[PDB]
Amino acid sequence: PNEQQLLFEIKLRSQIVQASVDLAKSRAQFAIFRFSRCNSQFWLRDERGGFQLRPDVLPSDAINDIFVNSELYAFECATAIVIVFYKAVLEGIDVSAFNRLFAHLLLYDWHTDKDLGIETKKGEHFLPGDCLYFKNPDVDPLTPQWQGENTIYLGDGLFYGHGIGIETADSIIAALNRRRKATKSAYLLPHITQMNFAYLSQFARLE
Repeated sequence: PNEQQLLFEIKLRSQIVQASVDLAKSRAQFAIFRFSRCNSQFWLRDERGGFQLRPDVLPSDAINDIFVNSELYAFECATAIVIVFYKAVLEGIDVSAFNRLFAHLLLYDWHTDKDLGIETKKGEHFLPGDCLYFKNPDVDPLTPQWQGENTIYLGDGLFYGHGIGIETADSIIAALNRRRKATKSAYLLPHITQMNFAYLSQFARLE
């Protein structure tokens, strides 16, 4: 690990937590993909309910708009993860690189993203800014919205979950454990999902 990339990474984690707090206190709503909503000034809803960047707008304006016109947006908690990641990257890298690199951004979930190098690894030593998944294996088939919750760890034992809020792991596991059948409790997957800091560090703003 390079010194510049070591420092870029911890600074970006701070911007991920800030972006989570901003989105948590925004007016953006929870919706499933089937009923997702976005501001048509910037985004086109695609066949699957993802948000497709319009060809005649800047990526930086469109991402920022999710926080400015948050009232106009409704999305899944998996989509919230990618939104917070891009917002944090927007604050940490040169905007001209942002608008070049992410020029035809399509927001669905972290699995469909390409531009950020998002990968999941086995591990329990997560840090603020990491994406953690709480699985609810005995979910109520009535409401499949509660198979689980994608969250961002914020520090201080606090997690951001879109549609839930800023809660401890206990409340998250609790709130899930009723929308169930059951035997098994909702639990924290021993996985860590995170962007590729070293790759992104080459576009850092100079301070």
